[PDB]
Amino acid sequence: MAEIKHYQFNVVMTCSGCSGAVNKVLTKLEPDVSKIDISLEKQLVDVYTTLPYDFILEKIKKTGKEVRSGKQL
Repeated sequence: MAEIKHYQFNVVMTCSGCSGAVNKVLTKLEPDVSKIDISLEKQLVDVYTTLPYDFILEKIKKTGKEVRSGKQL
């Protein structure tokens, strides 16, 4: 029933990242993830996956990049 959510987080990219690290840490659960997307402009990242929010936060945490806020859609 609960499928691919669309989470969105304000993650401090500050140049450089361009999916590196953020993508890699998700590869581990490709079969549970639809996609990620990234918008440098407003330092936003979308995470399209069925996995629980907490799990995503953990994985983002694991990159070492700051996370100012985020929500689910």
